[PDB]
Amino acid sequence: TKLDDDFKEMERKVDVTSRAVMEIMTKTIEYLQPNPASRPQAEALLAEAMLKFGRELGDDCNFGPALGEVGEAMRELSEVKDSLDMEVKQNFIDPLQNLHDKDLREIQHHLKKLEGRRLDFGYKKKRQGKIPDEELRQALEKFDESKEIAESSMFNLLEMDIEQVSQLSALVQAQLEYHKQAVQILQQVTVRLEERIRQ
Amino acid sequence: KLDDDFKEMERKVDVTSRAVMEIMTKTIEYLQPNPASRAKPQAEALLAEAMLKFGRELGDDCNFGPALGEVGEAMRELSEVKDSLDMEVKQNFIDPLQNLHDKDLREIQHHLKKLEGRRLDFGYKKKRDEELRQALEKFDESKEIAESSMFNLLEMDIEQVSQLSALVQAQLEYHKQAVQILQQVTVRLEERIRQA
Repeated sequence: TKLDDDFKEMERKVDVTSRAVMEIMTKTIEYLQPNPASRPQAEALLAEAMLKFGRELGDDCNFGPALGEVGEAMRELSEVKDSLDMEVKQNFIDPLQNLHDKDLREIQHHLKKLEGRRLDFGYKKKRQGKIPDEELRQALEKFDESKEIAESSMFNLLEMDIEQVSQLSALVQAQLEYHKQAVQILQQVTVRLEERIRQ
Repeated sequence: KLDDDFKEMERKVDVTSRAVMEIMTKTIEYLQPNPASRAKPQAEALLAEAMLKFGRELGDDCNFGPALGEVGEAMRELSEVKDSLDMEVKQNFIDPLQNLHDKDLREIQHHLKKLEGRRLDFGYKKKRDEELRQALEKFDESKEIAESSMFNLLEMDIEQVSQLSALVQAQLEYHKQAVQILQQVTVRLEERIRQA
């Protein structure tokens, strides 16, 4: 008793969608935080070093003060990197985890029940004429009820896929905003170093 | 005995030395925060490739599949400008600072060690006079070699500022290129969302 080719195609797209969703989530996290114990920013740890050594050196000449300026720039960068991790967790990671825990999970449960009903009907078909026809009819329409529940769940997830595009757009918007802010921070510290070099 | 100014220069050289090392190490760890990658595939490129793979495997042209290709290629683009940053920072910031450590700062520790040698030479002859003063003249000579070394490093300060400047320039170029990459793919995703 073999499910149609259209049902198997939807089921395959649904399996790809689910695997994409988990691997993309994992890889976005590993991109945000390549350090496995982090999954303070690295830029903060650098900021602090530059700042402490700037202070230890004093305001006498030019290097100590430059370290204060660059140290502060790095601290700012870390503030905006911290906002990136938060906005990506909330708007990209969490929506995909929920997708996995709710919609993709219900589908898998639907496929499990369908697999059971399918085997039931398989069995009753072999008992054909030796069992009541009502008993065969029941296995048949129970199998059909399941097939329809599964197929409408898979179909809806596939037709609502523009929501996954909204999630991708959320990841990108957050990175865009982070990078734009980093440009402003660094443009400003650039001016202060160039001035300092020129005097 | 040493001028309070010689001792102050020595102090500042110590700090500069310790700053140079700590900051190199923290800059590297900021380019590559994963210790296992820090042996020598950036993280953006592994994301890019996952998105590209799943885009093509999905085999569905409604929305998600095409968008994965679009963002996949954006992520690979960011990967490339990140390569450039890592290379630029190593070349214009990390190497200049390792060179300052290996050459100038080493040279000053060598001079300061010779100077102590001279002190011990004199500090032993003090237990027993044209000689007890030929040694104090040798110390004095070593003092001025040491202090002209320290002086030159500290006075030429603006080179270190110039090195910080190269770290910033590399970061700024990187972030500017990341902005434009991300702007182009923002347009592709909005047109897609606009149809739906």
